[PDB]
Amino acid sequence: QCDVPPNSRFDCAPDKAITQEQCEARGCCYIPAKQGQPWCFFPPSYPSYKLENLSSSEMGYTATLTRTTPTFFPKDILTLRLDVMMETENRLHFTIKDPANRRYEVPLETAPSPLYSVEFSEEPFGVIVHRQLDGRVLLNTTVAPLFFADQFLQLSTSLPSQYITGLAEHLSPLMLSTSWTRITLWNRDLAPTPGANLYGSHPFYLALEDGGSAHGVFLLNSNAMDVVLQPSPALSWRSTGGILDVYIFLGPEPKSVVQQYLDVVGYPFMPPYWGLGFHLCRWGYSSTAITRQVVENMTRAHFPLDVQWNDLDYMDSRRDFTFNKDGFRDFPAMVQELHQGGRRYMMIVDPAISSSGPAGSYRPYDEGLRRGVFITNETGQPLIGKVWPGSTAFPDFTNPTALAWWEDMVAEFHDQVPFDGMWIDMNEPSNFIRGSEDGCPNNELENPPYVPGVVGGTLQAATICASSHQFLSTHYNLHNLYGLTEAIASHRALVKARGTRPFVISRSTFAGHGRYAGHWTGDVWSSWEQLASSVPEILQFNLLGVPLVGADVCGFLGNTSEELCVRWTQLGAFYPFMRNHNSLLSLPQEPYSFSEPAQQAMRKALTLRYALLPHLYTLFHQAHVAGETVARPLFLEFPKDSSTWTVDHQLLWGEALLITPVLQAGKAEVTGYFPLGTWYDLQTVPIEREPAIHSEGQWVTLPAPLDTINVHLRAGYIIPLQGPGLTTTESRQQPMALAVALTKGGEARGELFWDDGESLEVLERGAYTQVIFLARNNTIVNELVRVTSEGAGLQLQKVTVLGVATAPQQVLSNGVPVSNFTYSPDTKVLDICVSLLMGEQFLVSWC
Ligand SMILES: *[C@@H]1O[C@H](CO)[C@@H](O[C@@H]2O[C@H](CO)[C@@H](O[C@@H]3O[C@H](CO)[C@@H](O)[C@H](O)[C@@H]3O)[C@H](O)[C@H]2NC(C)=O)[C@H](O)[C@H]1NC(C)=O
Ligand SMILES: *[C@@H]1O[C@H](CO[C@@H]2O[C@@H](C)[C@@H](O)[C@@H](O)[C@@H]2O)[C@@H](O[C@@H]2O[C@H](CO)[C@@H](O)[C@H](O)[C@H]2NC(C)=O)[C@H](O)[C@H]1NC(C)=O
Ligand SMILES: *[C@@H]1O[C@H](CO)[C@@H](O[C@@H]2O[C@H](CO)[C@@H](O)[C@H](O)[C@H]2NC(C)=O)[C@H](O)[C@H]1NC(C)=O
Ligand SMILES: *[C@@H]1O[C@H](CO[C@@H]2O[C@@H](C)[C@@H](O)[C@@H](O)[C@@H]2O)[C@@H](O)[C@H](O)[C@H]1NC(C)=O
Ligand SMILES: *[C@H]1[C@H](O)[C@@H](O)[C@H](O)[C@@H](CO)[C@@H]1NS(=O)(=O)O
Ligand SMILES: *[C@@H]1O[C@H](CO)[C@@H](O)[C@H](O)[C@H]1NC(C)=O
Ligand SMILES: [Cl-]
Ligand SMILES: [Cl-]
Ligand SMILES: [Cl-]
Ligand SMILES: [Cl-]
Ligand SMILES: [Cl-]
Ligand SMILES: [Cl-]
Ligand SMILES: [Cl-]
Ligand SMILES: [Cl-]
Ligand SMILES: [Cl-]
Repeated sequence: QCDVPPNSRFDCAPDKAITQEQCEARGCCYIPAKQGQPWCFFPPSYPSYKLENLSSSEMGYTATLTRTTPTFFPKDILTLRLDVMMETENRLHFTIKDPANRRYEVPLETAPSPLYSVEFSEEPFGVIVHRQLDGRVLLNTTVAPLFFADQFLQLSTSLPSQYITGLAEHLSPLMLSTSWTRITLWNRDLAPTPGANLYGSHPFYLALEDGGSAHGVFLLNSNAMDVVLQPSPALSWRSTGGILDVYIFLGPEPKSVVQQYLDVVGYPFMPPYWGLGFHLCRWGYSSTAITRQVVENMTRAHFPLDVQWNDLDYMDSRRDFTFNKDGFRDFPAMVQELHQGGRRYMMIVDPAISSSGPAGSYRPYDEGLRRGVFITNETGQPLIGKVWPGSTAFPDFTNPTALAWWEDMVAEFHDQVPFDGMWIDMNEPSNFIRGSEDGCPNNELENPPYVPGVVGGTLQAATICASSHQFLSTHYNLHNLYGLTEAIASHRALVKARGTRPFVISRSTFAGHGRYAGHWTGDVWSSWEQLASSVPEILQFNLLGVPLVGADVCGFLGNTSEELCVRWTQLGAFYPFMRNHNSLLSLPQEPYSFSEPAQQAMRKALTLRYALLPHLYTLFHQAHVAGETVARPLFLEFPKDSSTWTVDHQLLWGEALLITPVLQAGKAEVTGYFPLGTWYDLQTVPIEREPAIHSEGQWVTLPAPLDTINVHLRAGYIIPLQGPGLTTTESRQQPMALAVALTKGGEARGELFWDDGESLEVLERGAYTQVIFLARNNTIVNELVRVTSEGAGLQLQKVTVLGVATAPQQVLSNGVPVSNFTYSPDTKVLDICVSLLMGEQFLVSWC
């Protein structure tokens, strides 16, 4: 009974240090590891639940689960109900609940055969899910006992391979280590560092299968949890409350798994076009005069800038919905002037509301108190913590009245200063003291029987009391949703205040965040290590349906170097959300603050991003309508090439653009993986060294001097480009161009989505233009999917064709010789001047 292979041992003492005698007294096996692997582990006979009265419904199945021997945790729920729902051909859903008591549940909005088959083990109870096509076991919960106690849930499964991604937010490779890794989900204000619970929690994984198929698993549970990965390979979910609410997504393609997951949690929100421009912020722009000089200095040096930001500097004594009458006396005028120049404005908003001001002197607190918007303690008074303004209360964003109060505070402040979005920081929620000014009571929520591996060893560390009261439940159950609930409140407040698409960037997140807001990776150091770590983290958030993500360009903490800032701006120009942000005590890192050569390299990176904005916007449209990723790992695009599975220091934009950054000091080259096919050097496309890599699926060393980032265009793709501007207000008025990357057979395809860039309900109202581009047999045509006033007058003035083997003797536009074209025999590039409209059918041809 104790003969269990080391890698297959499941921990029977996850709760405490245990002796051999105590371990054997639990009915467990004690075998020291020979050098982590648990010494105390479950025999195959350890008591679990027994399946009884399995029954069939039109939805799927129902059963009773009965435990007859208690576990070592208090308050086992001895009788459970199993519900299995065969929802779609690619989505299986099952729940395990207490049929005698409603338990906390996360609030969530709602040949012919399924891709899965399901069977059950009777005793010990397990759910077994096969992929029907090849018989592969994806889920098998029989591998370890089911635990279901009031404050401890444990469900385990075999994994189909050593390759698993997800379970944000942690500083990790994209593929998680299965070598006895404990991953803790408990939203926490901590500067990103490995092995720590960070700002967000996403209880979703995507698991690769030999051959390139994949499945995903979502545990819809917002409690503090540990996820334990072991090398058998296997996974254990360990949650401190709620229920087991499990979704399995059958793929089979990794991109399909992500789309199926986003079908449940929500497709990403469509950002405004201006949100894809460059953002510039620091902590320390201490006046409107200084903030105006940033825009002036960027403009003078020809650096594009769409959005100027301020941190805490604008506030009166670090209070929300105020501005100081010293440095920021003319704040409204500053923001109005930004709008006059075609730029937008963003500023920080914290959740905590100053509670110490004289009564009647600070409306956000006074009105919050009147309407009962705050998280309360045992006696029903507001829980008071300590943040930037001093003593503060914390809004309860599960309370419908708090949502109305937040809408009013945002709308009233927007009447004073017309800001264009909200930067919501510290929404873990972050507390500078432990729990509250009055400490926390001694109860089972504050001191639970199982404490997951959180930094500081307590649920109260850097946050508010776990037993504090919210409208829907205790903070214990709702903590991991706090940031998400603020993002939802802020999204609605901005819609009501401005009547156009909201732009919310949030530190703390939960599963489904991307439906409402974007994210930045928080207080990263200005280091080569953190530049390199940003690529896996940006890819991970794209898999989790938060495509609007980035890191602080040049890093937040510490002082950047000029070389690091060049490399970080080059890579950061490919973050879907691109902001340079800087800490209070740091040396300046605005693009105009560097040497002339560094400025040139940073200007080129920004110029290329701005040229690509129509393409990036189209990629966001595909995320919003079809649950696609914007920035994606090579394995999402080439899953059948197992060499891609561990690549996380390269990224794709969509299907076609491969970015291979330098991520180390002193390098003038980079080695990157090129999947099978032809990859054209984007340097061969004119914008205002081998021309093509012919890959069999291999590593290629590329020249990468300080002024260069490697970007390659996949053969068979067409990308729309637009002319330059210092803002998207300017760039959106410029003529467009196509980059047409031909296959060997002369084929290529691409698309453009265009709307007014900011209106609500565009797709519902049909207020957009959608065009497909097709290259075939020495011709390029457009196919008009939808043409409306928004996009009709888009000018196409240049067509660049890559992979043209022989110089043409004639180039025609709608049957007439073009005014001008150039062919380069060295690079095989045909560059064509044209006078066309995206919204009217054209035919360009050469021979
Ligand atoms: C629930 O939260 C409320 C605040 O909303 C807590 O009120 C605080 O209660 C403490 C006493 O337990 C007060 O401290 C006292 O202040 C007076 C004078 O200011 C001083 O003479 C006493 O020796 C003592 O320090 C504190 O003022 C009060 N805070 C506020 C904002 O009024 C209450 O304790 C919380 N309940 C629990 C069980 O945590
Ligand atoms: C498993 O189910 C049996 C039978 O329950 C009955 O049939 C079901 C379809 C449903 O309609 C129930 O309401 C019925 O009671 C349970 O055994 C019965 O237990 C009751 C109450 O203890 C007893 O009065 C009956 O005589 C039993 N019937 C038989 C045929 O044995 C049984 O308890 C269920 N098991 C578990 C673990 O819940
Ligand atoms: C699901 O996992 C369970 C438990 O690991 C597997 O069942 C064991 O299989 C071993 C090896 O064949 C047997 O000797 C044991 O008797 C089984 N244990 C139990 C509790 O039945 C099971 O094979 C897995 N199922 C599938 C389809 O892979
Ligand atoms: C960041 O740099 C701060 C200022 O450093 C001083 O000024 C610049 C221009 C350099 O010449 C430097 O050598 C000077 O010492 C420091 O006060 C601060 O400690 C630095 N932070 C870190 C984390 O190194
Ligand atoms: C929040 C955020 O992480 C950071 O970018 C911001 O500049 C500061 C100041 O507002 C905040 N840091 S924190 O207060 O320490 O959480
Ligand atoms: C703007 O540049 C001027 C002139 O170089 C410089 O003195 C000033 O400090 C800069 N201001 C900011 C905010 O960068
Ligand atoms: Cl034993
Ligand atoms: Cl014990
Ligand atoms: Cl791995
Ligand atoms: Cl008012
Ligand atoms: Cl309620
Ligand atoms: Cl509850
Ligand atoms: Cl390899
Ligand atoms: Cl290698
Ligand atoms: Cl025309």
